Order: sequence, then structure tokens, then C-alpha cells
Amino acid sequence: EVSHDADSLCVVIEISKHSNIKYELDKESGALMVDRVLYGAQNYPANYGFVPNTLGSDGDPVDALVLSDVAFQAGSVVKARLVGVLNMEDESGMDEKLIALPIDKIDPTHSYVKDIDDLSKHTLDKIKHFFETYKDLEPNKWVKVKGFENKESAIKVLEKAIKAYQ
Amino acid sequence: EVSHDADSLCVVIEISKHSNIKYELDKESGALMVDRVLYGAQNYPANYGFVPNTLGSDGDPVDALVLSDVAFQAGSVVKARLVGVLNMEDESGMDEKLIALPIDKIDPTHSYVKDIDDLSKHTLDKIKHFFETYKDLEPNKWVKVKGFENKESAIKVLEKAIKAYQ
Amino acid sequence: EVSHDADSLCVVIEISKHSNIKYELDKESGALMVDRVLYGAQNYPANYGFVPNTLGSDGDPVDALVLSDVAFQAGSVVKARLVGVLNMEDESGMDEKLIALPIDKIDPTHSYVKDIDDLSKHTLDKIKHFFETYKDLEPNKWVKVKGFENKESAIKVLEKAIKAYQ
Amino acid sequence: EVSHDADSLCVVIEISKHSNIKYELDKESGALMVDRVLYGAQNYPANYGFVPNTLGSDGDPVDALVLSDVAFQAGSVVKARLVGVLNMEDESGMDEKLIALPIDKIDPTHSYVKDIDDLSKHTLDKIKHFFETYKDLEPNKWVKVKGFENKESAIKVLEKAIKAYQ
Amino acid sequence: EVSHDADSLCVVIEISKHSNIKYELDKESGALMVDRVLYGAQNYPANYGFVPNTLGSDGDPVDALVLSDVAFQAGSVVKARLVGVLNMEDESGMDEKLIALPIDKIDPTHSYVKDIDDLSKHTLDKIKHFFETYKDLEPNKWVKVKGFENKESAIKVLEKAIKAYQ
Amino acid sequence: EVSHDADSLCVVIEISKHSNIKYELDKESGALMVDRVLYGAQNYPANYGFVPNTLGSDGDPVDALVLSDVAFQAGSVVKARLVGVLNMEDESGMDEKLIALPIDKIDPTHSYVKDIDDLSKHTLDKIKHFFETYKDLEPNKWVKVKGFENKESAIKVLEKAIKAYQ
Repeated sequence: EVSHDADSLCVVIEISKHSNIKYELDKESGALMVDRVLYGAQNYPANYGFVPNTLGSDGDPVDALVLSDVAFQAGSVVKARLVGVLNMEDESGMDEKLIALPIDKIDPTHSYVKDIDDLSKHTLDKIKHFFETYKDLEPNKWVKVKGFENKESAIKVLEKAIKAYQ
Repeated sequence: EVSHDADSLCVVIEISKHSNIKYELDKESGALMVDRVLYGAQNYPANYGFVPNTLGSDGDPVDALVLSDVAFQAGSVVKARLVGVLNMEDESGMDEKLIALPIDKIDPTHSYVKDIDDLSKHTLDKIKHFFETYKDLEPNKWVKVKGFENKESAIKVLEKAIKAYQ
Repeated sequence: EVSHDADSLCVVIEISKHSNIKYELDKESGALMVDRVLYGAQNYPANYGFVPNTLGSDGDPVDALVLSDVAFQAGSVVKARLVGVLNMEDESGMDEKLIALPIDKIDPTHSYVKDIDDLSKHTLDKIKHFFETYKDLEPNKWVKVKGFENKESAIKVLEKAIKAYQ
Repeated sequence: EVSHDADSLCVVIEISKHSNIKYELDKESGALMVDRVLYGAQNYPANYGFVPNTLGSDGDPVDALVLSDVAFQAGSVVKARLVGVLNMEDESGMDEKLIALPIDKIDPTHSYVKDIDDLSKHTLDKIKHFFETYKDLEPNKWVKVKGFENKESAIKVLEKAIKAYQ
Repeated sequence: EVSHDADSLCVVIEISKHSNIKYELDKESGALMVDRVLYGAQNYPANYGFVPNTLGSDGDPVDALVLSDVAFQAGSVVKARLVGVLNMEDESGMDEKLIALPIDKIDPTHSYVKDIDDLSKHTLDKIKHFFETYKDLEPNKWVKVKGFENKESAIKVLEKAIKAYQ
Repeated sequence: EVSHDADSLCVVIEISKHSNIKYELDKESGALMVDRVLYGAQNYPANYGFVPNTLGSDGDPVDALVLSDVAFQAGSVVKARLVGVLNMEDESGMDEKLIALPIDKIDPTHSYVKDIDDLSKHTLDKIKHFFETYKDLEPNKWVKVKGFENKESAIKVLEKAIKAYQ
């Protein structure tokens, strides 16, 4: 039962916070595939996944970062709420990463975060710097981060991705 | 192949020992859902899960704690054996938590534990205190632990849950 | 070179965040003594230590919690800044726990926290609940938490402890 | 989509590197079963799994060790490449363990390893010693390791296992 | 203040439970030296250290294993109580390893263990097997474990070591 | 007893491999000070420390990276052997980082590495990229990595640092 509610959307976790291993769920066998081990001495600054039944810019489900103090197991599903979006350009084109938090029912730790600007400057910079450099060592690949936009913008991105899938 | 044998019953793990993240398996997609992150500075004193094809007091499969020195991955299934049951009352009514150990074929570490009284006083108190306080910070929720009962009592609870499902 | 500056005071770490092992530094050999392993399924919600050359209510150096996203090694020393104080009563009398953060030069993650009220409600409740229950299982011991006071109050506590030592 | 290419074969991970818990995937429910907790103070020297749609010496899919600096989650699937095979005899008969590495696209860390002899003497000895002793404490079970053979030999083992399944 | 009381003797921890890194304290600088990284895929089955101001069979302070569910930091000191001794022969001669537990004041988890026979068969076998094989891969070194003796025997070993130092 | 032998020099560890916390030993109290928590989502690619009784380019003891598969505890001392040196320029001037491995007596895992060129291209690139970016987020600070030089060059750096201290 995939929920597309901006304040309670399902996010399938593929990368656990702090891990340097990117997994990728196969949409036909449900197999969690080992996709990449970071080339650099880095670790994902947040849990990372995708929103089912959506179609993002690159033809794959729209991506979402789920910020939390804890790391969720790759393969699990967490109900989250949008607070913003991170825009970036890579060798394939534009890419968007929804910025979310688990719903308060799951973990109210950051219930005070209502919009992108409520997140600390330090956290935003860390996330931006990660995407800006995590593919440095990968040949023929690169990422140029543009910046973050608020929840209103993120909702537009989500709805556009939902409509595209339909 | 779900086994309901008291000395070798299947337990689907939803919470790994030492974790502060409670997962919950969805019975229709097999999706491991992130259900709750403990509000307090606590961690589950044992692996936690449910017995398939059973119907407990609250309408959900009967719960079981699988005591072990190691933490089993959420989503895995372990064959266990009963040694007792923990009775408690929450805001919804009575609740029972079967107390089990992996079968000796899997891990014989605590093969000497034949009944609830074989478990140390310290371990029992730690488990009781966990359930007695882990929901303190959650509004409108609470737990009043009654105490532990032996294997004979646990078997009755299991059989009643098995019959109810049938 | 022990600094007693409220915005840059030295804190000797004795307990690492997330650990259930309390160490205690011996002031004569510099030996890090294993003092206690929590009886319950809990873990320290922050790094914990004391301020050298001070004399608190119980005759020992004044205690300080150093809030951080990371865990500092027991035995290390971190320069911190005060943001508040936690008052509680135990079986021995009143006790105070200074609430601090590493100085921005060390980690600016929570540089936005200027006073106790800047900390999230969730974090404060978790800390309070920890002290309120972590000694439940210890016989003849108990803790009744009163509440938190601001940085202005914490500074008074520190200065009083510094003067007492002198 | 199971790939049987020697330089890109699918390996279903059942044991994560450094873990002392052996899981076993059930081929009918996809359930990850807890199979064994090592009796000794040991840990798997590599990620461990099997190659789907193959039939090894003991009637089960052929086993493969996936050497890596990182530990892959039990239940995930990694595309690997063969570099050798480890031959051993146990109480049931001969057994073979394919020796592999993730494909360079996933992690190029050990891209320099082209054949068994490229692996360090220390790593080979550690792996051999693990299988030679990890079942010492298990009654009625034992392992006598013969030695390692090169990639050419491993390919023969794989093809024979693939044909047997067909 | 080194205590030589059999029921409360000081043990300086040099190896943390589960670690594969053996440290060794230098008695002149207090420097914790990295001494050895296990050659095999193994990990210490208990915390390991020595009793200050004693002289064991090999001319060094008498060794002690401190059994616990938790791992103590290398370099820390824990007050323990004897429950037995493990006798073994290596390439240098006879060696004895005192078997201890933290005093109940520190952690009462295993307060029920009064003598060697109170420890589980599984734990004893795991410890014995560790010493029997952890030096297999080290050239010119080996260990032949004899067996465990009770607390009465351990006390004799300790007193003899204390007298020798004096 | 500080050894300055190129093939067995003492290295005081201040940063443990994989950690994002940089400690710094105080040369007057032996206090392990918390110096910095990385601003980015990164982790040290190796154990890091300094060689006692030496004087490097910046007036502090010469730095050394100790490559290993395991992480050594901050504050410990490991005997290492040189295999190269990493040259870089920061906002303060030129800086050199000796590249070393534990001596074979401690851990022979990488005994095959005799000179810088024996290290994998992947490991060298990861280390270089770490220093090139780990200070990106720190204001008024930066690092421009030049490249690695062999053991012969590293020895010159060490001897020059030893003479300078004398």
C-alpha cells in the first residue's frame, strides 16, 4: 500500500546512514543488489531510498534522503514527510533528491523540522559536500550540486513524478 | 513451512537485540516496515519477533522474545524453543510475550536453560524493566508488567494462539 | 592546562555516548577504572565526564554531559561550552549535571544551540528519563529528576564549584 | 536474471564478512533462516553465499566466498568474478568453495587480483585455517582442507555445477 | 592501590572482548603498545589482562581473563573475583590464565557463578578452543591446553604469583 | 624507548582508522585531547599518528599514516615500518605524511608491501582524495595534495625530522 502523501510517503531504503555500500532493489524479484562500494573514504550522510510508483528525471523512481539520527536497514520501508529537495547535475543530466524525515509516529526526534530552513547549516553543507565529492574518484562520472529548495518545491517534484508514472 | 512445535517453533525476527529500532513485517508484501524508534535511551534486551499463523490477545500473531548472546537480522527466521512467558498490561489490554531460545542445533550456548527459572535473575529483571519503561515517553501509552510464568504456561499460550488462528 | 571558562571549559570524558559502561578516572594514577555496567537495557544519551579542579555538591568534581552526535573515547578530554544544567535528587542528596557541547572549533554541528531552550524537547526528555530510570534496578539507589535550568544557572553552578575547590 | 558468467556471476550472500552467524536462504519462501551461530570464537573471513541455478557436489547450489574489504548484508546479491576455488573434505564428502571478488563496476579495490596467486599468503592461510577449525567444536562434524586451485579450475567447477542443474 | 584480594583483585585490561588486537602495557611509560593482530579469523572470547605487582610462570605479571557480556576498553582497570584457572603449555613452557568475573558491585550479571563449574560447558569449550588454535598460524609458536581448575586452585596460583613478586 | 629505525619506528596513534574524530596527544600531561570532528561525511582511511622526538615542517612531530586492515585505539603506540611519504600543501605551508605499515611481528598481513608502488592504486587514490577534501568545509583551510614518493624519500624526511629535533 504505497502512500504518496507528502506528509506520509513511503520510502524504500536502499542505503543505510553511515554505510559506504549502495544497494539497489530489483523491481521484479525484490532482490537487494549490491550496486556500489564508495571509492572514497566517505559514508552516506543519511538513509537513502526511492518512492515506489513514481518516475523521476532519469526514468527511475524519484530518490529521497531520509534524515534521522539512526540508520535504517537496507531493504526496509519507512513512512516519511517532505521538508525539501536537493538539486544537482551529473554526467547524465539533472537529478533531484527529495529531503525527508520519518513521520513523527515513527520517530519525533526532529518533529521541529517543518521546512528545509529548519535543518542546520552544518547538516545541509555536509549533505551537499557528500554529493559534490562522492563520485570524484569514479571515472567518467561527476556531480555539480546546485542547492536546496523548500518543501513547497519538493511537493511539486513529487507530484510531477507521481503523474509521470501514471 | 511454519513449525508450531513448542520445542522448535518458527519465529520471524522483527527487532534485533541491542537495537532501538522496531521493524514490523507487512503480511501481504513481505515488506519490513520501520515502525518505531525508541523515544528513550534504551535498546531491546533480546531479539524480538512473532510466530506465524497464530492469533494472540491483540489480534496479531503471538509475540516472542528470542534470548541469545547474538543479534539476529530483522527479517530473518529462527527456529526456537519455549522456556516461559512474560505477562503485561498496556493501554490496549493484556499482552503476552513468549520467552524463547534458539534451538540447540542453531546455537547451544544456553542449552542448559530448560525453564524460566534457569534464566538469571539479572536477565529477567532487565527484560521486565525494559517493557516497564520503554513506552514511558510515548504519550497515551504505558506498560504494567505482571511477571514471568514457566514453560508449561507458555505452551498453553502458544496452543491457544494456534487454535485461535485455525 | 585546565580551562574553567564557561564557553571553553575542559571536560574529562569518563563515559562514551551510547555505552552502557561507566568508567571512573582515579585522581592519583590516572587509571581509568571500570565502575559500573548498567543493570538495565539502557545506554548513556551523551558523553559524560567531569570538570577538573572543581568541587561539586557530593565532594567530587562537578559532572558534565557533553552532547554531540559522536561518541568520545573514555579517558579523552574535550573543550566544551555550557548551555544549561540538570538538577536531580538521589539517595545521597542533590546532584547537578552541567549540560554542554563541544566548542565550535572542535565540532560546530550544534553551534546554533546557545541556551538550554535551543535543545529539542525530545533530547531533553530522553536525558531526563535516562537519569530517572537508569538506577531503578540498583538496590538502595534512586534518582528523582527536578528539571533543567539555563546557561546563566549553569555558570553559577560552575563558579560555585570552582570557588569551593580553591 | 541469474548470470553464470565466470567474470560476472550472481552470488546470493548468506553470511556477512566478520559475522559469526550463518544464515541460509529458503528456496520456496525467500525466507532468510538463521542456520548456525559459530561454536567457537571465530568470524567468517569473507562474505559467503551461493550461485543460483547450480548444483554442487552436495546437492545444493555451489558455494562462493566473496572477498572484499566490506561486509555485504545477508540476503543481498552481488555480481562477482572468479579467481579460484578452495577444496576441502568434511564428514559428508568433498566440498568446493568458489573464491570470488565483486566485479570492478561494484568495487575495484582488488581489481589487481586476476588469479588465486594474486591474493596474499596471509589471506589464503586465514581462510584455510577458518574452514579447518570452525567446526572443531561441533560434534560429529569436521573439515580437512586440501588447498586452493586457480581460476581455470574454478571455472570448471562452476560449469560442471551449471550443467548438473540443467 | 592494587588489591590482591581473590574476591576483589585488580586486573589491567590489555585486550577487549571480541577484539582481534592484542595490546600490551609498558611498565615504565604506561604506554599501551599494539602487540599483535591475530593471524586467524578469530576474536578474544573474553576481556584479557594482568594482575599488577605479581610474578607469573613466565616472569611477567600473572594473566587473567575477565568474563563478561560487555567489552572493557584496553587500558582500563576492573576489580574482579576469581572463579578458576586455565592451564596450558606453549613453546616457552607452562602458562596459567586466571579465570575471573567483575565484582558484583561493577556488574552482577553473573553473580551466580561461584566456581569454574558454574560456567557453561559451551563457554569453557569456546575459551579452550581459542587458546588451542589462535596461534596455529604463527610460526614457531603453539599452545596445548590442559584444562580448567577450580577457584581453590586459582587462589593458589595467585598467592604464589604475589609471593614471587615480593 | 622511542625507536627511530625506518623499519621499526614508534608511532603514537591519535586517530583510529574509519573514525571521524581526530584526537591530539598533549605533550605534558599525556592527555588525549578531542581536537576535531570532521565537518564532512568522511572517515580516516588509515590509522594516524606521530613519531615521538622528531620535528616536522610545521614545528610538530612528523605525522605518519599506519595502513592496516584493523583500527588501532587512539592513544596506543605501534611499531611500524616506512614504505613511502605523501606530500601536500595546506594554508600553513608544506606538509608531509609518512606512509607506514605495522611491523610484520605485529601484523604480517601486508608484509608483501615493500615500497609505495606495492600499495594498490585504489588505496593511494582514496588516501589522496581524503586529504584533498576533508578540510573543504573548514573555513580558511584547504589542502592541495602533490603526490606520493617512495620509501627512500620517506627515510630522508624521517632523518631530517630526527636531526631537527636533536
